[PDB]
Amino acid sequence: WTATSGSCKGRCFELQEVGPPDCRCDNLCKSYSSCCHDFDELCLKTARGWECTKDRCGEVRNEENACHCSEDCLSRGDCCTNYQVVCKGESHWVDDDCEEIKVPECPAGFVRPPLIIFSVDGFRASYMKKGSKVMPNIEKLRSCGTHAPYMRPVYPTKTFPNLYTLATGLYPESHGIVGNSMYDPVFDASFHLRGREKFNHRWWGGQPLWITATKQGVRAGTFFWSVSIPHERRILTILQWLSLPDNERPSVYAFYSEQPDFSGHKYGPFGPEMTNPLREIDKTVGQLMDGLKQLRLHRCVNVIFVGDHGMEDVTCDRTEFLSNYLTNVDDITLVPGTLGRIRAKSINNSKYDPKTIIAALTCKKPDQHFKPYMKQHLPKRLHYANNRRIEDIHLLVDRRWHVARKPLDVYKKCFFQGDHGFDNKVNSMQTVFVGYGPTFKYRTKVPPFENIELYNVMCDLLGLKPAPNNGTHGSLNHLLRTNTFRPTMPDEVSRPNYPGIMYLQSEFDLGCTCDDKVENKLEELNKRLHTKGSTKERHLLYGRPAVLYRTSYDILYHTDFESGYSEIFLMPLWTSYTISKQAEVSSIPEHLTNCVRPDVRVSPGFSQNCLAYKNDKQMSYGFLFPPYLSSSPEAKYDAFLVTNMVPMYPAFKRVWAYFQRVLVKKYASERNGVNVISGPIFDYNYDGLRDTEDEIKQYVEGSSIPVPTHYYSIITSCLDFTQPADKCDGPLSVSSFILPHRPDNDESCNSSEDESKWVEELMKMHTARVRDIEHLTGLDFYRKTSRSYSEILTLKTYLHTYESE
Ligand SMILES: *[C@@H]1O[C@H](CO)[C@@H](O[C@@H]2O[C@H](CO)[C@@H](O[C@@H]3O[C@H](CO[C@H]4O[C@H](CO)[C@@H](O)[C@H](O[C@H]5O[C@H](CO)[C@@H](O)[C@H](O)[C@@H]5O[C@H]5O[C@H](CO)[C@@H](O)[C@H](O)[C@@H]5O)[C@@H]4O)[C@@H](O)[C@H](O[C@H]4O[C@H](CO)[C@@H](O)[C@H](O)[C@@H]4O[C@H]4O[C@H](CO)[C@@H](O)[C@H](O)[C@@H]4O)[C@@H]3O)[C@H](O)[C@H]2NC(C)=O)[C@H](O)[C@H]1NC(C)=O
Ligand SMILES: O=C(N[C@@H]1COC2(C1)CN(C(=O)OCc1cc(Cl)cc(Cl)c1)C2)c1ccc2nn[nH]c2c1
Ligand SMILES: [Ca+2]
Ligand SMILES: [Ca+2]
Ligand code: NA
Ligand code: NA
Ligand SMILES: [Zn+2]
Repeated sequence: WTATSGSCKGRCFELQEVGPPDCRCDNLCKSYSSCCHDFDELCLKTARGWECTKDRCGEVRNEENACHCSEDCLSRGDCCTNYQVVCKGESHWVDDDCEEIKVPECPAGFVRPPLIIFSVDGFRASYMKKGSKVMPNIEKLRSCGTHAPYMRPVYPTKTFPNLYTLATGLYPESHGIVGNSMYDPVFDASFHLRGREKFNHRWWGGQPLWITATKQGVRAGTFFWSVSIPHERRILTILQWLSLPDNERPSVYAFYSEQPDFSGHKYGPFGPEMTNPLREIDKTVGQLMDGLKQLRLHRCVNVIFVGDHGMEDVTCDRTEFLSNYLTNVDDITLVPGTLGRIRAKSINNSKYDPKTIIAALTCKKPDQHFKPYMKQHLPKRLHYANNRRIEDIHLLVDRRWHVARKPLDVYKKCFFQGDHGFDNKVNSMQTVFVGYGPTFKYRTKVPPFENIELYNVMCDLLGLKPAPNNGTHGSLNHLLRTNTFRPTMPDEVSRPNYPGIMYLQSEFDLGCTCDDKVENKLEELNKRLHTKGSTKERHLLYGRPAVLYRTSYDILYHTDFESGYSEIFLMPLWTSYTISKQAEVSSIPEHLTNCVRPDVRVSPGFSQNCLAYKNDKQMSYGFLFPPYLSSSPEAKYDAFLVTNMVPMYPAFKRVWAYFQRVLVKKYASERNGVNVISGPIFDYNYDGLRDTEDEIKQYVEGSSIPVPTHYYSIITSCLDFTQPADKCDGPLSVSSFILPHRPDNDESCNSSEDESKWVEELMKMHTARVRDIEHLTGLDFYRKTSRSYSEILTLKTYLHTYESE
């Protein structure tokens, strides 16, 4: 119940929301069906439209008009945005030369440059170039301020997951808005775009920017706008708020446009009908900037122009139907479209079985346009598993396609020609970022970055401490002229042991064998040198990784590689080695095929054993430093140390052996040498964070050797590839991956073919940031370089995407 009989007189677009049942006059009252009886009359005036004309200049003020052109309007803060242009001979902002904003030029009483976020739904990154001729205001923001060629959204590339990630710095699995539609089994409640459940605060986790600001004494404009409030009135409302007295005036504002998404769904991303929505968005930017110029705020405010996601061509005919795969299609509930999520239709059905649904959906049709995953097996870069609102079965849908349960869902719900939601590395899904103002840099292009990083920067622009989030604070310092955040590197928590030779061969009873008992002061001194770290500068290029939790581990040196060996997990946490352009690949010699060698530096009690592998009929082993890339026949023996062994399913060994035997040398040839750090990851609770010992669900049978859920590698070289990776004077270049350690290759439909036809495709799908590996391992990389720490933070957030230009 709302008592709509109160009045909006002097309350139009009030910032503080009044509680039930008193009627509202805020920018969201329409959405709650709660506005006072006279809200339209008083607050949504439209008389005489939105632009001053010559005959209106100096008019007698008529309070009925949508905006004003009377002499008093600047002091009232309610002129039409073109008032000074029409009536006072001023230029449009877009027609002025751009001139660097070296310091804020703000009116007296301004404590800080305000921030205005101008968000555009469905604005695909390539519109910035492809539509530039019809968007002169946006093109001036872009060219004169700071811009990226694109900004990467979060998955799924849907509206509310992205907007709320922009507002919070959090992945959707952490803020809880994991789709535009959701079921929460704990609440037993459903979130939909239509209706009231979506306003309940229990959906919305983390701390959005307007709450962060308010708690720290910085006032905020309200971020959401009811759909019926026209854009011209939104801009005029912002400009009016900006004319409030100092103590009442907000410092952060948001404008939202439902375009170009609205038309992109109807006409496709490049439909000829798309030009007009781009022109109309540009005209709105023009109104805001002209309005700021009138207020003498155009060299005071920071403006961010940012989208939520892009738009792909998708039509009704490119739909896969689960009814062509599943016998039991009526026993499942599907959340459909550009991603699929499956759960049981009834929790009382004991015939429901996820394993049989997955198998029925796996590589069943030659050109199949979606792939099923248990959520924990999704690429870790999507960070899309750790929330009870994310169903266990996920379908990753190919770009340009939909999935649906039955054909009748698609015609009894072609209309649409565009959609979004796909994998956030897909080029069509990328969106836009421009920052313009005194705090942003002038005429500066920055590399693409992820939208999870923006919250921290918005906090920096407002002098706020960000709530805990998934950005890496400092990684976007290069966007900013001032207000940079200068983090310190985390402190190392565990220091390593450096063991020398402490055990005789006969103390070991590991069930291992090696044909190495075939045997010089010219060469004995040299091998002792290698075991003390004489080659370490070659193989450990950026310092040893820091271990940021409490544990017991040893540094182990060798001719060709260095490692951090965990006494708790019985294997390395990391193994580091450099492969030059000139390196040669060799075979594992016949006499050494099954060779494993006790490491006389590490106790039998803290070693793996070969008997456990012999007895575990499902599990084999591989090596982290590859024997194929040994520097000499004699150095090759080090590669067979029991301290370089890790557990690997035979199916996974196909992937790993091809990476090590073929791809590392290919990368060194292409990049002029590479430094590789490889290791295990344990994330059995799929939270994206390093497991403790007591979270491990699987061991090599009969033993205490834990089985990794994934194996990672970080592959670094010189950005200037004219310099070899081990003699690089300047910035670095990195690519990394986190491969799932699975007992089959069912994810790769072509895995019966030679590894040359499918392995690298798998690796690309599981591309990762170094920061993703940091979270998963509790390690901190690149501690000793010649680079600034913020530059290193940017490097650690880099994702190599393998998408075309
Ligand atoms: C991305 O960045 C974010 C933000 O930094 C990272 O997420 C943080 O990660 C922490 C570890 O997973 C987590 O810390 C836990 O906090 C618990 C208290 O949580 C509440 O309070 C906070 C602070 O206000 C609040 O933000 C929380 O909000 C979450 O939960 C509500 C639902 O109630 C959601 O609306 C909201 O969206 C958010 O959900 C997300 O996080 C939760 C986990 O909290 C997930 O379950 C969701 O699926 C979703 O992802 C909460 O309201 C605290 O209770 C925990 O402490 C337990 O564990 C420690 C182990 O050290 C132990 O000392 C304690 O005793 C305790 O154990 C006891 O409980 C266990 C489970 O019940 C039980 O097994 C034991 O036997 C014990 O009884 C823990 O400290 C922190 O909350 C989140 N924050 C957010 C916002 O998500 C995220 O990790 C980053 N991601 C990556 C990949 O880097
Ligand atoms: O636009 C859609 N839905 C409605 C219309 O407007 C909304 C919900 C109100 N809100 C708002 O004013 O946003 C301000 C803001 C800025 C930041 Cl930077 C951060 C935040 Cl959190 C909010 C967005 C929609 C729905 C379904 C779809 N399916 N496909 N495409 C779809 C689009
Ligand atoms: Ca959207
Ligand atoms: Ca974990
Ligand atoms: Na075995
Ligand atoms: Na396969
Ligand atoms: Zn949309």
